[PDB]
Amino acid sequence: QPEVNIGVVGHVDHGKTTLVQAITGIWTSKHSEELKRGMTIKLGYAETNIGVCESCKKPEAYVTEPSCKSCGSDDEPKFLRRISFIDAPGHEVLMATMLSGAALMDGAILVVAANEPFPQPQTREHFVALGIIGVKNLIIVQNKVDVVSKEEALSQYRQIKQFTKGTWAENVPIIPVSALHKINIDSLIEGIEEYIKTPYRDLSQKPVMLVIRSFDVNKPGTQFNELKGGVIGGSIIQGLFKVDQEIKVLPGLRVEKQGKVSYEPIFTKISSIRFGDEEFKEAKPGGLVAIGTYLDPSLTKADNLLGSIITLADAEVPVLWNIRIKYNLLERVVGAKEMLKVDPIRAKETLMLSVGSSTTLGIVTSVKKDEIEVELRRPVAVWSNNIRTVISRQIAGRWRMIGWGLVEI
RNA sequence: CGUCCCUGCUCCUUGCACACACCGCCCGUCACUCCACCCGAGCGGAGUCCGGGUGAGGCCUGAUCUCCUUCGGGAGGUCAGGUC
Ligand SMILES: Nc1nc2c(ncn2[C@@H]2O[C@H](COP(=O)(O)OP(=O)(O)NP(=O)(O)O)[C@@H](O)[C@H]2O)c(=O)[nH]1
Ligand SMILES: [Mg+2]
Repeated sequence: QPEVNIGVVGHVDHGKTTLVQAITGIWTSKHSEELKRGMTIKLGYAETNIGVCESCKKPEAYVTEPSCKSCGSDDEPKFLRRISFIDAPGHEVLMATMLSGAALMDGAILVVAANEPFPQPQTREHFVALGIIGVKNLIIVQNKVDVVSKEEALSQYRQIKQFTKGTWAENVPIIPVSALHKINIDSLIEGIEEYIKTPYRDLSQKPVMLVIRSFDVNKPGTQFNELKGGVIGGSIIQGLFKVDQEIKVLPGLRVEKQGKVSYEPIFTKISSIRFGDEEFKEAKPGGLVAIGTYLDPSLTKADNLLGSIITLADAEVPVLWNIRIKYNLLERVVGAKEMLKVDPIRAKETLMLSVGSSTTLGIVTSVKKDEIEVELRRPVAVWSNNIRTVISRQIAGRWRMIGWGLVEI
């Protein structure tokens, strides 16, 4: 399995996906046909091996396969770890899925375009979302250096070295790439091998995991007799799951009784485990996993339990409707082309509460200095007291990050 | 032939929220104004209740130093314990 989850953030079309192509060799598909004409839309996914050419010279020593005869000589590169990416989209309004994604990440790579005016609306928006959430392991990258002057990718490296200054990003190193022709990527591999280090996760902890996809393996027309189970798609964060463990999802499906609303936990067994294209018997944090189940795929078709969280069956997790956020605000709206000042929060207003991987909306009942209580629509399964959350508003038709904080229970 | 349909008109009735007499009256939406008004994210100030803390003076218990005293007592310093 992959050891660690790395984001690829940045502005729209700056080539976040193309840089996941040049490292993994895997494309996100670019799909929905509408993504095949737009660009990446659902969260991409791709894995690879990072060895190291011990018997040669760095950074070109940093391989992708067990093959060192590429650089210096043969001595089959000692394998260091296997990894996995999560490619967020770059378009301004697909803010609500990149946040969602960011509940799973152990580190990131900021893909700035060398041929556009540096602080681009989303490049920043993402960055401060990073600084907010706690993803303190960043590596900036200057992407399209194959279509610019040799003066131009330096003068921008000024602009990056000056923005990256008053912000927390000390020596966050800026490795210029060319995701297109896969030149100077092995030096990006040396960055990610040094700076984005493999954290320790205590396995004895309560099994908890997030979900960001889930799919009907059933092709148009698999017969009933070999109807494989439904498939939940997401990343473990704390613990390790095993093949043939009893499980529950939360908040889980809601019933209908004449206009009423009522969510409830669903139970099932782990039918199968798989990482990449290879099936496993256990699963551990870092990486996005997938869990074959025995529940009706109608329940997990398009991506129905998106935002849900998986835990042990017979575990202790509150399914809140109403919640106490301790919070703070950005002084600006780093997101809009325009930097208009974030107003102070008004009661009886609509806001988009990102908690974990779930992207709920909710209404504000109380407003203190830094303690607000939010009634919701679709519940939230609050697995701990250390639930980072992110707070957006509708400024002008398109949803915008404005404050953050922690969930209190 | 006659009067059905066009049209005008007389007579009788029927209903009207119409009388500038149906080219009448008038209702809601949304658009935007007029006059007075209610809540309210919040800030400043007060009142009260509860639990405790302090608490000056007076009274009682005890003293030391007195001063005075007609030896019955008064005043008083100061200090320990209890009370209003
Ligand atoms: N010349 C040049 N072109 C590039 C480079 N990287 C990507 N491209 C091109 O730019 C286009 C957009 O790439 P893409 O990876 O979708 O950008 P993105 O930011 O990941 N899109 P999304 O917002 O969906 O994640 C592609 O058609 C690709 O061919 C580069 O380094 N040099
Ligand atoms: Mg992309």
